[PDB]
Amino acid sequence: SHGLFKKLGIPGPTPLPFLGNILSYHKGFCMFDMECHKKYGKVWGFYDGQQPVLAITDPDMIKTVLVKECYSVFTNRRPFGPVGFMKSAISIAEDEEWKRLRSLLSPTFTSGKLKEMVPIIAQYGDVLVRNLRREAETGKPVTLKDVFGAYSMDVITSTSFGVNIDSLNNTKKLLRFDFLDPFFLSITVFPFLIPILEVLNICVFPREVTNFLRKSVKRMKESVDFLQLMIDSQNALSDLELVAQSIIFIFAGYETTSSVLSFIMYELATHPDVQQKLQEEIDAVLPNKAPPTYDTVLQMEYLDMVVNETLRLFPIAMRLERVCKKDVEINGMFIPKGVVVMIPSYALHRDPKYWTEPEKFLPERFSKKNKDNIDPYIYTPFGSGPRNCIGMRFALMNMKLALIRVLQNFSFKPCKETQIPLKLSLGGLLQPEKPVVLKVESR
Amino acid sequence: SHGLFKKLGIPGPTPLPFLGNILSYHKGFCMFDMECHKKYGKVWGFYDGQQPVLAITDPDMIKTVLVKECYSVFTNRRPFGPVGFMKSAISIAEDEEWKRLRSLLSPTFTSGKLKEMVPIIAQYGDVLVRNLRREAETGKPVTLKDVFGAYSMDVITSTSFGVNIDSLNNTKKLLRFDFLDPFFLSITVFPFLIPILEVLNICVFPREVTNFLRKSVKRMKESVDFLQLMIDSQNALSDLELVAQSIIFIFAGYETTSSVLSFIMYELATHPDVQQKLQEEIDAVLPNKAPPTYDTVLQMEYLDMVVNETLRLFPIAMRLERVCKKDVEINGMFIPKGVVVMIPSYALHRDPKYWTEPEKFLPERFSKKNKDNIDPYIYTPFGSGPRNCIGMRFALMNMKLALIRVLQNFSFKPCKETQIPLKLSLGGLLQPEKPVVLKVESR
Ligand code: HEM
Ligand code: HEM
Ligand SMILES: CC(C)(C)OC(=O)N[C@@H](CS[C@@H](Cc1ccccc1)C(=O)NCCc1cccnc1)Cc1cccc2ccccc12
Ligand SMILES: CC(C)(C)OC(=O)N[C@@H](CS[C@@H](Cc1ccccc1)C(=O)NCCc1cccnc1)Cc1cccc2ccccc12
Repeated sequence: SHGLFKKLGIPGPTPLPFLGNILSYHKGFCMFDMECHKKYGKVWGFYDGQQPVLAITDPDMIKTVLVKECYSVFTNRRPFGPVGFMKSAISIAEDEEWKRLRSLLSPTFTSGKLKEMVPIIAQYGDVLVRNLRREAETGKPVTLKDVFGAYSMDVITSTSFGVNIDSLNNTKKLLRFDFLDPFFLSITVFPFLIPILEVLNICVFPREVTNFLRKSVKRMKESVDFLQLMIDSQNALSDLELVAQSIIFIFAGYETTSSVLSFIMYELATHPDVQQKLQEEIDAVLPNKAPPTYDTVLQMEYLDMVVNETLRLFPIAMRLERVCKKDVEINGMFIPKGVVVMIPSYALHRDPKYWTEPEKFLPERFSKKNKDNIDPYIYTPFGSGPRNCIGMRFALMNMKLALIRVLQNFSFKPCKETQIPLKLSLGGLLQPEKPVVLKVESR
Repeated sequence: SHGLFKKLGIPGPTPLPFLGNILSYHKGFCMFDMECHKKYGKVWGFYDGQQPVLAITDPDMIKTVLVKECYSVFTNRRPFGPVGFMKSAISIAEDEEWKRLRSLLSPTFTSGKLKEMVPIIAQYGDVLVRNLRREAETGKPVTLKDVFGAYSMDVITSTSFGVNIDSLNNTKKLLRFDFLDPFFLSITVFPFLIPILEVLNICVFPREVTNFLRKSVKRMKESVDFLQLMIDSQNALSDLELVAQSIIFIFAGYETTSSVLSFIMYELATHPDVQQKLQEEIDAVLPNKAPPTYDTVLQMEYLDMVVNETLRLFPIAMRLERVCKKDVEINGMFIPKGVVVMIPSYALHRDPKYWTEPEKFLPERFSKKNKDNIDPYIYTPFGSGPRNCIGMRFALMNMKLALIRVLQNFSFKPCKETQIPLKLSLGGLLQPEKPVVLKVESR
């Protein structure tokens, strides 16, 4: 089974038996994807155990898989287990059950619904300043992820449910999902062990965080919100499926929002001029520290360039994947049934044949003077096509709203302990080795 | 393999294939052991999957297995996995590695060392009264296990290490070891799945409590104690084996001490006369609320009768087991290699052919006028022989010391919510269904 890509004439590193090519993951997913993108070219294949992976970098081929041939062939992501009752979570769900859930939740983030959330997000923007002013009046390096995470948690809890929480350090036991070496190295490389753990109620999500969130949502039936949108569409949605969806939203609303914001601040400190240009624009659109509104956030263009260049340098995706569910021949390339087509997003976001000086932080790539020279199937921080990020527009809102309220009040300088250059987590997920600490100064 | 006991002419319930007799565990271990002890007699056999179990109730046969033929045949308990690095814990350890550890820790609880711990245990006895006086001056039903557990934790931490903690509710993340239905039903009945989970770092003890206790012991190398006894015998003991032993002591020092004390209080409230007779003796040996000392505790005889009758009614053991490691013929009964000889302690502690009115709490069984009519191989709350409870003498001390300090100061009456009669946990471990709540009144 380790000779499929040799058959199709698709290059790739030689796999060791059983292990495939996982030993190349010692420098992490991303360093391996960049190496092969240089070593082999536009299309190559490797193995995660006995699961062949077809990496494609052709924008047409990427558009065909993400957008064109989505509903017919490339509908599902690579399977993820054991998960227990989280099998109904939309992002894991497959085929018709996913389509049923995706439409069931698409009206959550309409521009009408997102506008309604601006007065709610406006409250916790001030709690963020106050919690910052404390660690600013005392010259004490601030761990941004702790205070950003404290902010994103309060926002996602109210925008989708109705519960608040003010720093009583729903308590954000969102402390699981620790990706790394075993026991994930075993499952991806030895896959039929997943049905074993499933029948044992063994779950990659710990029992503590689940039963804690399993009950907490029950207190959320106080007698239009996301949860208010689910019972109105239940009145056939299970009582347990509703919780699985909730857990998806709370996690992504906390981790990803606080992570990208932290990455964003590290970039603004390491480039003081960029932070000046961005602060000068926020005072131009919202003077006297004017309250940021839905229409002002979409107006700020440099803010959007700072968000996207950060997302370019730190794609919290790294890869996009779809399982090819039947034989096809996309763009003159036959692809057998079962292969996992993979888009190496991280490598694509640094390919010198698309970006000038790819490693340097330069918001000016995404200027309207230059954003024409940017292929939207090379740069897809929120994915693309029917199965792209369902929270994209809301997340770009929540991040931009907070970036405004903070930059109106403080500035950010590096510390002695600030890791420069920042080493990415050579592990699995896209994080830093050492956390991000920056000095905060009040204006 | 389900026909061994049919071969040996040893009666027992018919096993279903694969499952054996585990379906009889619906009423818990103990109800099943009492039924068979009546249904079949002095010796019977069943199956926990494909592991046959020989239950023996003959005192001679019990003495032979626990005491006589211990070192040669019945050395090890039934195997317990997956456990990870806890394989070196003395209570799991086997053959020569256990003997090495058992001698290495036997001098921990000498009468010289136990006497040294009385002035230490005397401190937290007063914190127990104060924490009781709060919930006593406010007529609020008290959960005994919470406050007893808060006490036993402070005692075991200092008597073996040197760290204290005063109710800041080592924080006693001793909240794992949840025995019950799956995934334990799978392992005991389907056993070769244990080596699977072992190679995945999967562990019946959660990673949170381990890494929390794995590090906390490192802070315990401040530059004669249990820990002080281990490095002096290390100067070949591993750095990791030392932690595994510690985890054994902290758990048993917290859970079992607080559990038996809770059971003891429920019995004293449901029998007001017994509590009067016990309080009258404590005032006779320690008047003016005299501080309890090593020699006064061993002097109190009714205190000892209240502890043992409670332990008779609630054997935190329920069963004792040893793996028969080679073919033998004990007491005219051949026993093949591999069988798990089992002593059904709970059933034996209520056999009407040894105790008069076995279900009624009656301290007067264990009076020196009657303690001759009590077979020490029927009543073994601390086991027996070389592998009996290594903490027995210290636990009987710690419990009796606390029972004195509390009964000197308060009395205990039932509540409206106090479960009467107390339903045992129909689950696995020996606990109650509903927790024990009792009214506290100051004298
Ligand atoms: C900077 C923030 C975020 C980024 C960069 C991001 C990116 C992504 C990406 C790349 C995907 C996979 C898309 C694909 O396979 O084509 C995805 C999926 C998803 N995201 Fe996000 N996301 C972000 C924030 C959020 C937020 C705030 C939510 C709130 C609910 C959210 C909910 C989801 C869901 C439910 C999916 C599942 C998509 C499906 O299979 O239908 N994301 N996201
Ligand atoms: C009421 C309190 C306790 C009771 C009823 C009790 C009872 C028992 C029993 C029945 C056994 C198995 C004996 C056998 O198989 O023959 C045992 C083993 C053990 N107990 Fe306890 N115990 C108590 C408290 C403690 C305490 C406070 C410690 C403190 C360290 C402790 C440490 C141990 C250890 C290390 C073993 C392992 C024996 C071995 O395999 O060498 N126990 N206990
Ligand atoms: C990537 C790796 C190897 C670390 O593995 C996974 O992250 N794979 C998840 C399933 S694909 C994930 C989308 C995604 C793909 C690639 C990169 C980043 C995200 C997705 O849709 N995530 C749902 C919410 C979310 C998270 C982050 C950003 N946007 C949205 C498995 C997973 C992760 C975390 C929480 C989960 C909760 C319930 C069910 C599955 C969960
Ligand atoms: C009994 C059942 C099915 C619930 O299973 C186990 O309890 N079987 C344990 C291994 S035999 C246990 C002795 C024992 C036998 C029978 C009944 C009660 C106790 C033993 O020696 N326990 C060590 C400390 C202790 C506990 C209680 C009382 N006295 C001492 C497995 C086990 C349990 C708890 C913590 C552990 C920590 C490290 C390694 C193993 C551990």
